Amino acid sequence: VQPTPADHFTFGLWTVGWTGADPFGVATRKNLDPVEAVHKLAELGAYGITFHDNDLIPFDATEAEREKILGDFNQALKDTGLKVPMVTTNLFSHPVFKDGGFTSNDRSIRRFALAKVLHNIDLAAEMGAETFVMWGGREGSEYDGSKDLAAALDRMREGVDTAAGYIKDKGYNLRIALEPKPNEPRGDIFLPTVGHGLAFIEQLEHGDIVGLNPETGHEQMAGLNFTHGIAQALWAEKLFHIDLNGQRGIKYEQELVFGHGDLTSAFFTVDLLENGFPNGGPKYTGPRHFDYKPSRTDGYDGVWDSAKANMSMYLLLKERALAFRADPEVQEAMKTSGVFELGETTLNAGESAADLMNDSASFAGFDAEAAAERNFAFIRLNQLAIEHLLGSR
Amino acid sequence: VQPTPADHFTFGLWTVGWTGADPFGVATRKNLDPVEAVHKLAELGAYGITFHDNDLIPFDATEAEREKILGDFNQALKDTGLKVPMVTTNLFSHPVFKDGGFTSNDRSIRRFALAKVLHNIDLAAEMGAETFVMWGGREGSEYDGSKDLAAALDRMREGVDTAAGYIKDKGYNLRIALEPKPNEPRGDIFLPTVGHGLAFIEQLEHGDIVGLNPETGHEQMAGLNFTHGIAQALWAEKLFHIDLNGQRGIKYEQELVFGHGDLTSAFFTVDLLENGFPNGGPKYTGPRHFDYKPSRTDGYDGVWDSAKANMSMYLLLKERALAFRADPEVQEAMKTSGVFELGETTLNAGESAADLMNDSASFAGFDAEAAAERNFAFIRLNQLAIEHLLGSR
Amino acid sequence: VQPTPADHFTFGLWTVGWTGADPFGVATRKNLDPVEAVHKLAELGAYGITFHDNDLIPFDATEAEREKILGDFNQALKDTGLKVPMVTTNLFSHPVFKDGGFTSNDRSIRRFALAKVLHNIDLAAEMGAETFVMWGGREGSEYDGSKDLAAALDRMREGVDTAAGYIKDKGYNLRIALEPKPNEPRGDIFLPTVGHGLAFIEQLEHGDIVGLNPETGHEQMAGLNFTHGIAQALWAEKLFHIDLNGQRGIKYEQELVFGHGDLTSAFFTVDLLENGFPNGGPKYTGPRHFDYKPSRTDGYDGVWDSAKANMSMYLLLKERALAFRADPEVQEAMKTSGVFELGETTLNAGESAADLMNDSASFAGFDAEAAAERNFAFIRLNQLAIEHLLGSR
Amino acid sequence: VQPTPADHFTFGLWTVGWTGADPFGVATRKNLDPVEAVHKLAELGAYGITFHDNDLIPFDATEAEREKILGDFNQALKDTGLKVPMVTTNLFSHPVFKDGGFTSNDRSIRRFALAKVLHNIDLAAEMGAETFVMWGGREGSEYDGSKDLAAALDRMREGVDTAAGYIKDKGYNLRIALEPKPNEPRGDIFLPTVGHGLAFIEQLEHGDIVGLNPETGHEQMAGLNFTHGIAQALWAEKLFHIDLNGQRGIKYEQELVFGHGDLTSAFFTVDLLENGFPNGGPKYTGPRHFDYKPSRTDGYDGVWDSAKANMSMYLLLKERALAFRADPEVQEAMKTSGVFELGETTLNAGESAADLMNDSASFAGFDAEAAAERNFAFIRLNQLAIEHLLGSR
Ligand SMILES: OC[C@@H](O)[C@H](O)[C@@H](O)CO
Ligand SMILES: OC[C@@H](O)[C@H](O)[C@@H](O)CO
Ligand SMILES: OC[C@H](O)C(O)[C@@H](O)CO
Ligand SMILES: OC[C@H](O)C(O)[C@@H](O)CO
Ligand SMILES: [Al+3]
Ligand SMILES: [Al+3]
Ligand SMILES: [Al+3]
Ligand SMILES: [Al+3]
Ligand SMILES: [Al+3]
Ligand SMILES: [Al+3]
Ligand SMILES: [Al+3]
Ligand SMILES: [Al+3]
Repeated sequence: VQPTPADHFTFGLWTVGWTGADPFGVATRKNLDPVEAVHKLAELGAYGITFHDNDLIPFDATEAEREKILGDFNQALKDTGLKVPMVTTNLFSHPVFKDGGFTSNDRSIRRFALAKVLHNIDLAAEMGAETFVMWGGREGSEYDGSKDLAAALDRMREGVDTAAGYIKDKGYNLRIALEPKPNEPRGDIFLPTVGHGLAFIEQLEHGDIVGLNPETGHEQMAGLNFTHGIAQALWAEKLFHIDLNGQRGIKYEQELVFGHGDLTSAFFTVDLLENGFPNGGPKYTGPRHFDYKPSRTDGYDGVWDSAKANMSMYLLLKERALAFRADPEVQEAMKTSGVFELGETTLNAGESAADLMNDSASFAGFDAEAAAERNFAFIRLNQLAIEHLLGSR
Repeated sequence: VQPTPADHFTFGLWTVGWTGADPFGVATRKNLDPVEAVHKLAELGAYGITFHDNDLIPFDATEAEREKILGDFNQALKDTGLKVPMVTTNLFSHPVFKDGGFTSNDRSIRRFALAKVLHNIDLAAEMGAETFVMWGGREGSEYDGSKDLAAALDRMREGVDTAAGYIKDKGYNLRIALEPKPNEPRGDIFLPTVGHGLAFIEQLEHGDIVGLNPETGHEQMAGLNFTHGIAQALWAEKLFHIDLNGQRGIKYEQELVFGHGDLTSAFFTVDLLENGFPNGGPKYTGPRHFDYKPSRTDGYDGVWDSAKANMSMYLLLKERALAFRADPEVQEAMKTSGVFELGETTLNAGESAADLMNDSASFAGFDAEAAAERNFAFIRLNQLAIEHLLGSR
Repeated sequence: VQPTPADHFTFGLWTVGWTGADPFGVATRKNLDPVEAVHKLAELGAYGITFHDNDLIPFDATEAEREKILGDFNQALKDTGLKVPMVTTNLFSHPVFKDGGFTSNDRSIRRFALAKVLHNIDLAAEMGAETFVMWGGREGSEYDGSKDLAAALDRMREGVDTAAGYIKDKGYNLRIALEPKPNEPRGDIFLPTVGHGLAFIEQLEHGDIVGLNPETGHEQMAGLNFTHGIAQALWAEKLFHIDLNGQRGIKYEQELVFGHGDLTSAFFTVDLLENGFPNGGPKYTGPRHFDYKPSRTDGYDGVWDSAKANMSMYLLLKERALAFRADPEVQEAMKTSGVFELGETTLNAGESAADLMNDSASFAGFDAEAAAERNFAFIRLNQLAIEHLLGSR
Repeated sequence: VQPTPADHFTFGLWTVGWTGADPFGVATRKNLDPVEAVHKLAELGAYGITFHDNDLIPFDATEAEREKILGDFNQALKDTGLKVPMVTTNLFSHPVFKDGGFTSNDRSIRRFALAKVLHNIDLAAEMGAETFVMWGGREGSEYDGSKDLAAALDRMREGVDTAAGYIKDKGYNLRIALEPKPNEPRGDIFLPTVGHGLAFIEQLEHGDIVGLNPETGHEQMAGLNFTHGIAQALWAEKLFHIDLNGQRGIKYEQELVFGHGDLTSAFFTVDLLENGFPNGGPKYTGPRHFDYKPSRTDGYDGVWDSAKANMSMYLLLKERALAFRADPEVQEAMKTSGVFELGETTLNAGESAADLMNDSASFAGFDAEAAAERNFAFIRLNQLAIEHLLGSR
């Protein structure tokens, strides 16, 4: 399997650009030149690149520095043909953000964080980005009494709605995508999971242009099922973007290569992305963005290898997912388990609650005993799924 | 601390009625008479009782049996003065529900589960219940390919948005409240957490009368912060009911006495329930319902002791929560940490995104370095919180 | 892949015999005749069968009942040719064991539990079993103050170091193997993991004949790495037996089909079992025992399918594990990562601590900077591993 | 409660010296002068201080720098009167240790790591330390195939035994204490828990002087019960040292103030440390060492406050633990639950397995039914425990 930009694979400048500094150690790799990264990724078959405002332009950059960086970067893009489908703001690294940006207890910091975002929205617009991601890594708490939970959600809404209103006023072809995370760095991050993110969006005045940007590792740190999460986001029509990576359990965020964490889950995630829902429905058209980090034990060759690995893993899983669903045995297995039967409405055409209630066959004279004897055969269906993933059947 | 019905403490018939049967053993206690339970609870200071349709009337009960049970039960209620603030349906114990009720792949089972619910709504109405809870214990899967995730959410919506319409047509003073859980008896249960529940509610046609019924142990099984969860539910004005209990980690549902799991979390949960939000806002008025199980190692005396314990724990935590907030030192500590400052809007009165952007003091000439030096003193605030909980002040 | 008794696959009578009763529901299947089970398993290609004393002979069985059961069972074994490599006692189902067997606070219960075990040792001897497993499911606590932790470990030692002495005195060709578990049905079970089990064994007087019987799902419920666990058990030469199954996260014991939980982990577990250690060392010769439960949603066909699935999964993973190591590219990748280099002793032949200390090249004049530049290429090695698992090479 | 050196509270130079740099951000505080730290801690009531070799002397320090640092430090110690009960080596921060020290696949790195340790042993000896801690943070893997698990345990044993042999040859009054940790930084760290540590110690040639140094947060990251862990370590007589801190769940290591994580667990941990075991047994005499980090949101005042908090928390919990056990009601509650009964040997004086087997009253004619009716009253005992912790009874 050889990737092409058609596949729409994208990488964050910070993924391959990660030098290795972690909680208990220093960087293990030298810095990666943004122009070099753009050229290497292009060479690898990537479709686009993403970045935080500060991945490209340093926090303390002067106008001449900002100008030369952007200049070089834009020339690199024009040469390679790489796209910039998504941009995001860094509201977590600088010490000023120690208590968050949008929900920092300090008001001047909140104003600064929002202004930083508004400016980044202009850059994204110039970059031609289609999605503006927001990952509130610092919005949370270690202690329960450090925040007025209601106020926090208000300040969060204020920032997001202000940003969204700005996009609307400027007429930018942009959409904001929130990225939930349970914990880390924060002990408890606000809007910890996909569901909390979706619900929050319903309280926004400009919710029409705000969606989600779920992450495999993020939902898994909460012990939840990622495929199920994105499925609900797709169902709600809020799956604006997606971050793919690997996580091996409820622990610190590993951000491994996609498919290097929960393999079977990864297989089913791609199945959903590529095949959509069995009884029909919407499909995700956005970019297949990888948000991982090359393990600090490896050198630059390993870095480029991990970039390839992400795309290979996806392409391999994809083949198996398509063959999986194409298998006639899988089709009959699906029928037997009632997969398509679930697609049938419970109530009959034009039937009301009262009608159902007074339908003896459905309740009073219903044989729940015989009904309970149905063999759903869910285990066999799963065995066929796994065999396809292994490349047996 | 001695509880009174004024406190509005309620218990499920199934809590104290649990005989001890678990996954690896049989029941360790005898059959708790529902009339005896009503009398004992009344005696203990409880305000009301709750139950699954089958806790009271057996699945295979004949009309004469149903009539004598309800008759005795109603007389018990009239004597004791106990209220029945909430009722719920049992869509998990009978083998027919092995693949769920509302989202069972089998259509006839879905119809039966819904009819069972519609009938239970009439009973709740007669019982004078105010809330109708729904815990989709069996709605989920062990394998990812067993369900069409979109269809499942459709069938789920159909059921609720079937039930809710019925309530409206009948003119019942009832509100549906969903009881989210990450997993068990299922591997992955649909709408695993508060957030997923809130978001789901936004896709309903009759969402105006559907809310949540969060549980301490349920959110904790996902490793999430319960206080934060209910806070978001309160903020969204969807906190219709609440199940209080104890959970000691991410494992099977222990359903311990409230305060017997995460103590500090429990303290802050009550703080929120009693004190509400620091900068003002809504407060929970519903019943303080305990949904636990007396450990199978204990006999009936232990059962009645655990019932008392729940109320004692709450009343003890309550005193400490009130004293906590009443402490002048805690007030100044809250000021220093910026708890009230968070209650201030980021933007100024009538200020726009553009104004903020072009405010040099807020961005261009902003001193993020000096700003970063603020000592939020979150640790000291937490120490004062804990000292109050310990009765040290 | 078609299994044969040569593979030495064994199943517990209770695995396929599980009727579906779980914490929140009743049994979904009928009574599996032990003779039928023996015949079906034989037919499936199983090498042997295992069982709890009560799986075969009921707790309240009379002599005539015991005699007819054993009689029929032995005839079934003689016909099929199935072996009984392992037997275990049921010290968890009966209400008398609500607070454990060996560590129950009640002394008469401890004596009864031990006597029950001593008798079961005679049966195992007659069955020709080689391993006597012990899963202290009820040995633990929900509350910290319920037990004197030192005394508990003493009573635990007394029981084993009572049983082991008995085996020795009788001259039985048996070895005890402990089945560690973090929790359930208990909140906290004594000797929660492989390590605690191994350490405990070192305090026993008859530790020479006591080992471990690790379980995939058990170690995973603690979030630990199973392959790493058995590796340490193998290293310590205490891997007497093994229970294989699937677990999808830190939650209740799912006991899924082997390979139906953490797929990549399963692959590496088999790799270790079949290939052993790269630089040489001991290998596990015992039976490949499956300790799972056919999901309650499925009927008897599903039951027999799950039995096949376990063996298929193992055989499929096995092929991929052998091919994995046989791959020349994998061999060079292993060399580059230093897999064999780790097999080299740190100190030189006859070198002492003092010599090392005063070796400038190793410390004083050591270039830790250049040394830090080594590309271990651990990511690429993992990619090759996964590609083999997927049947991509 | 006001702490004094009599209490034997110790802090690591790196605890209060932590500037705030974490995975997703930079340091938030200025550097703490080691001499200032020694003076402040003395002032606070601390008994001693601990440090990694590099906390005090930088990796790239020249002889003159090393000499002036140690000189100033020793004068500070002599002035304040602070002791240095424990010293440890830093085998995780420098990039050379990216794949571990003792178990690094690279042999020259293993030799360097061991030499670094041997030299640190001399320093500890000069510092008058009594315990030499070893926390193998980098010894592990992200991928299963990166290491030969047997070889890894061999290299680990080689380093520890070489170090221990050195101590013996030099005649140093030192004892090595291993510090297990599940994961982080490493995805999977070797000897992840107390049990694995204890078991490993039994394979060592110089195990007589090697013990454990458990950490609250470390065992909790594995979801295990800390009190139970140290209890087994005490029982095995391997509790050489202890690291106290707070952890709120299975996630990244928070290293909060002791008592700021799991409160009830903390209470029972101190209960064990202070009260020992109910039926008698050994007690921990070592230092009460705090290994935490002042939250990066706080300034230096917060730092000093957190130092006080640790000692206050312990002293507060201590009072409640003593009063708890002193309470006559608690004594009778303990009797009823059988806490002291567990201290009774199962077998009678001079009784054998055979005697027990043939004791009808203990098996054949044993009434397991009546026996099963005992009310252990474990819930009430826990309620009394919690009430003491809250300061009610
Ligand atoms: O976890 C079990 C659930 O909480 C139920 O008992 C609900 O209270 C109502 O169905
Ligand atoms: O988790 C349940 C345990 O694994 C048992 O079933 C053992 O196999 C033997 O008692
Ligand atoms: O700005 C958010 C980025 O996409 C990531 O670095 C986060 O997901 C970290 O988890
Ligand atoms: O050298 C080990 C120290 O005691 C700590 O910093 C570790 O526990 C980190 O978890
Ligand atoms: Al991301
Ligand atoms: Al991320
Ligand atoms: Al409930
Ligand atoms: Al519940
Ligand atoms: Al088992
Ligand atoms: Al098991
Ligand atoms: Al430490
Ligand atoms: Al630590």
